[PDB]
Amino acid sequence: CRHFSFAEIKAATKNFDESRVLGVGGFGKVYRGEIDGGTTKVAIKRGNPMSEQGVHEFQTEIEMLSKLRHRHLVSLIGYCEENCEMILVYDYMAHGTMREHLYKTQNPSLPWKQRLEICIGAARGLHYLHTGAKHTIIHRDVKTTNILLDEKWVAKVSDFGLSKTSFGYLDPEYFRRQQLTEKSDVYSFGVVLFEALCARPALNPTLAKEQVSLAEWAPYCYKKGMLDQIVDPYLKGKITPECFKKFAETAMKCVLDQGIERPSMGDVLWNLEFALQLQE
Ligand SMILES: Nc1ncnc2c1ncn2[C@@H]1O[C@H](COP(=O)(O)OP(=O)(O)O)[C@@H](O)[C@H]1O
Repeated sequence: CRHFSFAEIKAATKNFDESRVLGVGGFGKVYRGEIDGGTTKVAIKRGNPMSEQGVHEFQTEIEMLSKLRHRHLVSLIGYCEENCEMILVYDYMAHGTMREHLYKTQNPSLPWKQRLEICIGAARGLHYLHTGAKHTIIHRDVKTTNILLDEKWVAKVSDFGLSKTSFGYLDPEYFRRQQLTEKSDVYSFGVVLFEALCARPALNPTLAKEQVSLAEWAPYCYKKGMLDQIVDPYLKGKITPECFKKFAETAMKCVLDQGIERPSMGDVLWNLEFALQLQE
C-alpha cells in the first residue's frame, strides 16, 4: 500500500479544484485525479483529522483494504497521512454508484440482466468478505450508494470505515439481540436486491405506514401476491416468471427477522446465478 506526498495529491487533483469534485460523503469531498503522469485515473477522498470517528474510519479502511484483493471490491491504491492530513486514493469508478442508476436520476434505466449481473457482482464481493479473508469481515454498511460501477459496469463493494472482524438497511435484529454477525450484511443485501427490483429508496418517510420500509413492504406484497405492482415500471414484462420467483424468494429470505434463518452469502450468490439462468 502506497504512501503519497501531499504534493502528489495536489498534482493529481490540481490542488483540489472544484472542477474535479465528484461528490460529498460522510468522510469529506471526493476528487477525481490522475497519478503516474496520467496513466491512472483515481478518486481521492480528503477526510478531517479533527474528527476521530473520521480518524477511526481512515485507519479501518486502510487496515482492511491493504490486505484484500478481489475483482468485486473497490481497490485502495494508497493514502496520505502527511502534515497530519487524512487522504485515501481509490481507483476511479466511472459510472458512479448503483443508486444513481435506479432512481432520482436522469441516467437511463438499466435492463434487467445488467441489474441482475450487478447484484451477482456485489454478492461475490460480499461472499469474499465473509469467506476469503483471514477472518470473517462484516462490512456493516451494505447499501446501493456503496456499490460502485466501473467503466465496464463491473459492480464493486466500497466504504469499509465501519467494518469489523444507514437507515432502511439496518439489521432490525441488531437492536434486539445486540450481537452482530455476517447475517446482518445478508439483511442489508436483501434490501439492495429489493431496490434493484423496485427502483425506490429503502426508506421513504412520506408514505403510508406499511410502505415506509422496502424491507417490510416488499415481502408483504409478495405474500399478498401484489409484488408485481411495486416493481420498477421499466422492468414490467421483462422478468420471466421463474426468475422473478427465484429472485424474490431469495430477497425475502435475506430480510427475515432472525439472522439464524437467513441464508449465507454463498447461498444468495448461488440463487442469483440460478435466477440469471432462469431468465435465459
Ligand atoms: N472510487 C470512486 N470512483 C468514482 N466515484 C467515486 C468513488 N468513490 C466515491 N465516488 C463518488 O463520491 C461520492 C461520495 O461517496 P462516498 O465518499 O463513499 O460517500 P457516501 O458513501 O457517504 O455517500 C459517491 O456518490 C460517488 O459519486
